[PDB]
Amino acid sequence: MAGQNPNMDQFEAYFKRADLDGDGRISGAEAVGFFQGSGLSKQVLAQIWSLSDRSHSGFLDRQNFYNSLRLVTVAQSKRDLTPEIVNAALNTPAAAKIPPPKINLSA
Ligand SMILES: [Ca+2]
Repeated sequence: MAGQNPNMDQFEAYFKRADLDGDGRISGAEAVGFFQGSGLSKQVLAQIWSLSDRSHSGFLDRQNFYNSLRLVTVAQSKRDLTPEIVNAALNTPAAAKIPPPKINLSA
């Protein structure tokens, strides 16, 4: 890969958008407020956070957040973020195949 894979451009941009204060960490409020644009249910939005905030830091690192977006697209793909699905979305080759989710921002 040449680093800048099509999806990753937006994966980053979503991070850049989610990080409201721009300190480089996605705070939960920043995350949740961003994921409001995803069009997913509050349980899912909460869940994606929990699934991405694996360090339990209360902030998503760029990497955590890059995972988070994959999970979003999974729910976007009309799936349920089940243990296997979450693992599927993050911990398999297919995770790289996952596009950036529909985040209603100003587009
Ligand atoms: Ca922040």
